[PDB]
Amino acid sequence: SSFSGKYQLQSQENFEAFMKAIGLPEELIQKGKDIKGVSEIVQNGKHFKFTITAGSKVIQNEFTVGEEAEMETMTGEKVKTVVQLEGDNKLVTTFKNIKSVTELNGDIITNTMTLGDIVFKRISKRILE
Amino acid sequence: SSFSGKYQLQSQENFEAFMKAIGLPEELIQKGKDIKGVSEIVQNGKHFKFTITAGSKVIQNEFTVGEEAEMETMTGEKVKTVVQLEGDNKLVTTFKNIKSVTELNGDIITNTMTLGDIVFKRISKRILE
Ligand SMILES: CCCCCCCCCCCCCCCC(=O)O
Ligand SMILES: CCCCCCCCCCCCCCCC(=O)O
Repeated sequence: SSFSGKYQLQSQENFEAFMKAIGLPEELIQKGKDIKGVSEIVQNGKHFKFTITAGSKVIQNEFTVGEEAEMETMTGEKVKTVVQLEGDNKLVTTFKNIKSVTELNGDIITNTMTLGDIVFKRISKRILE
Repeated sequence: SSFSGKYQLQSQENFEAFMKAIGLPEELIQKGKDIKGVSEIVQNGKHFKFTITAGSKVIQNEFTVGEEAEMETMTGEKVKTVVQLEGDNKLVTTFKNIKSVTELNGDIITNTMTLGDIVFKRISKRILE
């Protein structure tokens, strides 16, 4: 129903392989690969505000689903894309050669980003406030 | 008694002036100044683990009070210093020309970092799980 919450990273797969594939320096990969931080989502209807802890970087993006928005990626590149809401619990987008799916089930968010034959998956759990 | 917990930044004063004085790139100052993230402390006796969201960076430091420690600063430089306990609820350290005081008051943490005539102050609040 609502994505709003603070989510602590529980586990992830292929962080290093994904970050190497998009061109992140090995120095940043090693610094960030073991960080299990907190991301925050605020949802207001179709409007989303994301404060994402991704490795050693914090990225803050804002978008209305269905509208073109400029979003900052891991590389610092700002891409223009459209994020769609599928059902009430799935955010779907594609930028460059990456497909990203953000799925909420109960208190668990599963983020799956596919780049070629690399599937980068993050599992995070809502902090019960 | 215990600093352990997750803390969300509530307010801060003089971020830009402090970050300019320590030489952070202007582009990182502008993107980080409005981020209100979550920092995590894990305390075991005199041993501390910090995962700090500071602007658009995540910094992870460990140390034991009273023992010389190597700590990463906001600029990425590693400094060697000793963190002291003043009372039971204040952590105090000096490095370079900066004095840092971290004070716990119930669910509120206040971090005060003095550099010459600039006082950079962060107030955060415990996330109640
Ligand atoms: C498409 C813009 C974001 C770019 C950053 C990519 C790094 C992974 C992003 C996943 C965050 C999705 C929100 C769920 C919580 C989390 O996994 O932190
Ligand atoms: C002593 C250098 C540590 C890294 C420098 C980053 C500047 C901000 C440090 C403040 C963090 C103190 C912990 C309280 C929680 C918080 O304010 O995020």
